[PDB]
Amino acid sequence: PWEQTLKANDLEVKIKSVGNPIKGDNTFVLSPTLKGKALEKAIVRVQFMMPEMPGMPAMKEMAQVSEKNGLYEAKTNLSMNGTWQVRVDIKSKEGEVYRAKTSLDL
Amino acid sequence: PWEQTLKANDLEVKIKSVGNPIKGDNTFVLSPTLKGKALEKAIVRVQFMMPEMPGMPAMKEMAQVSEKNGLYEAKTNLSMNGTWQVRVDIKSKEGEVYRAKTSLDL
Ligand SMILES: [Ag+]
Ligand SMILES: [Ag+]
Ligand SMILES: [Ag+]
Ligand SMILES: [Ag+]
Repeated sequence: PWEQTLKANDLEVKIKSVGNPIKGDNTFVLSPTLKGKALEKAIVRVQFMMPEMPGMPAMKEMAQVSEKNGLYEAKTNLSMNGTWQVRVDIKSKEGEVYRAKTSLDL
Repeated sequence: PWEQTLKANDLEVKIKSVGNPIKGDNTFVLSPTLKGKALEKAIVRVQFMMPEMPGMPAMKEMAQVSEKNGLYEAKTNLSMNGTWQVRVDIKSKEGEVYRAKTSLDL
């Protein structure tokens, strides 16, 4: 499974796919920590997008995110194969705002 | 099968894959035309590239191109799934220079 550890300001975000990422339905699990302490009850948003490029207009998919057993589960539908940019936006319970970026090849 | 029609000044460039494009060996047929007239004896170059990504170093592949009476066969090996930038460069026998860009999501 696809897995990466991202840095978002002072925050560490581990992201892992449930299975191999493919065109269609996808599930990802996110584990955000701040100085080693897991971020609980946070607002987590995950956006997948392919930027505007020669021959292809920009497209964006917003994941449905839910918190389960201390982890954040992001479900989305990726309508086509190709390279997808991943943007993670987190707002902690205290109001702190963090952002991390990466990309994956489908 | 992948199929696209691009516009380069007065020239139209049709590109079509032989079969469904998949990771590995791929063949494309290019048909450049000027007002319906096939462009024969032209110098045709086709480049496939993936830019630098997290977890992936940049790669560029130049196709091997051959001509058959105005149709140009471009053979290449695309080693990974993901978005490939496609750049077509044509120099006609009469001296015109054209460039068209597109992308292929594998
Ligand atoms: Ag797309
Ligand atoms: Ag694209
Ligand atoms: Ag690549
Ligand atoms: Ag890549």
